[PDB]
Amino acid sequence: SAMASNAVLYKSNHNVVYSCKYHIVWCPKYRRKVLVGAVEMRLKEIIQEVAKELRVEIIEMQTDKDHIHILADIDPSFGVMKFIKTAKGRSSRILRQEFNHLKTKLPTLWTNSCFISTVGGAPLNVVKQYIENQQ
Amino acid sequence: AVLYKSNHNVVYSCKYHIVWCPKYRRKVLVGAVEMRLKEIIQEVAKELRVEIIEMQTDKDHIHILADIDPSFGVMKFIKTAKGRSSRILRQEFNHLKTKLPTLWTNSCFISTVGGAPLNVVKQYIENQQ
DNA sequence: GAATCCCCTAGCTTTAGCTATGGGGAGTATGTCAA
DNA sequence: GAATCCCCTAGCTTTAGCTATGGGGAGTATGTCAA
Ligand SMILES: [Mn+2]
Ligand SMILES: [Mn+2]
Ligand SMILES: [Mn+2]
Repeated sequence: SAMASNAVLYKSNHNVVYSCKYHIVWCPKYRRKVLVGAVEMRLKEIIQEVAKELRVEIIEMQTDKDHIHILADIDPSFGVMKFIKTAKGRSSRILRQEFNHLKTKLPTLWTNSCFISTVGGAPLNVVKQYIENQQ
Repeated sequence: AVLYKSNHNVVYSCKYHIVWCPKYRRKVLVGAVEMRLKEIIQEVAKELRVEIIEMQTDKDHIHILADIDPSFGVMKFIKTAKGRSSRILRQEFNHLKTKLPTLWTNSCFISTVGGAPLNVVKQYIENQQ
C-alpha cells in the first residue's frame, strides 16, 4: 500500500478505456462516532464485498469513528454513485440488522450526502497545461 | 485551491480528462470544423452545468478537461457532446456527412484528475489515522 | 485484436448518432491503428 | 444555512435505506455542525 505505484494502468469496458479514481467520504447520521469496534470491521468487510461485486477496486479505505475515506477505482460508465449508493445502502441495512444500537438510536445509519473528489497520478495543473499545449 | 461544487446531496469536484477521435481517426478536426466543434461543446457544457476547464483539438482527436456532477455522469456529458456535435457538424459541413458513416466512434478515453495528486491524497488518508 | 474495424439491441437526443461496467465478429472491406 | 437538521416523491437495493445534476424549510426538535 505505502509502496503502491500511483502510475496509471488503464483498463476498459466494451467502449471506453479509462482510469477513474475517486476519493469518497461520508459520515454517519448526526456525525455520530459509531464507526468503531465491530461496526467498523464489518463496515469495511461489507464495502469490500460490494466492491468485488461491482468490479470496483478499493485502492484505500480507512474509517475514523465519525466518517470513512475510500479511494476507489471505478468504471466511469458504471458510475461512482452506483458504488456509493450500494456501499452506503447495503452497509446500512446489514449493520443495522447486526447491531441493534445502530437501529434503535438512529433513524438511518448514514446521511443523504457524501463528498466526492476525483484524483489522478498527475496534479490538475499539469493536465491543464498539457491540454493547453496541444498544438 | 479546490472550489467544491454541490448539487442537492453531494459536495464534489469531479474533473476528467476526456479524449475521443473522429471515425477512422480522420484528421477532420481543423479549421471551421474545429472552431464549431468547440463552440457546440461549450453550448452543451453550459446547458449541462458542466465546467469546461480546458479544451483543445489536435486534428484527429479532442482533449477536454471538464468538471462534471458525479450523479449526472460523465458519460451523459460525453454522449451529448459527441452526439450533438456529430449532428450539427454533419449538417454544417457536408463532407463530414458524405465521406464518413459517423463523425465519431463508439469509444473514448477518460481519466480522473484532482487538484491534489494521488500520492498526496493517499498521504492525507494515511496521516489521518 | 480492439477503443479504435465490421455487425447488433435499446435508450436517448441530435430524431441522428451517440451510449451500455451492453453484446457478436474477422480479415485489405463501405475499414482504423492511436490520443 | 447545508452535505451534514427537518420534511417530501420515487428509483433501486439492502425490500430498507440509500439515491436524484430531485425538491421544500427554519429554528431545542425525531435535530447535525464537519470529513
Ligand atoms: Mn463494441
Ligand atoms: Mn435535501
Ligand atoms: Mn493529443
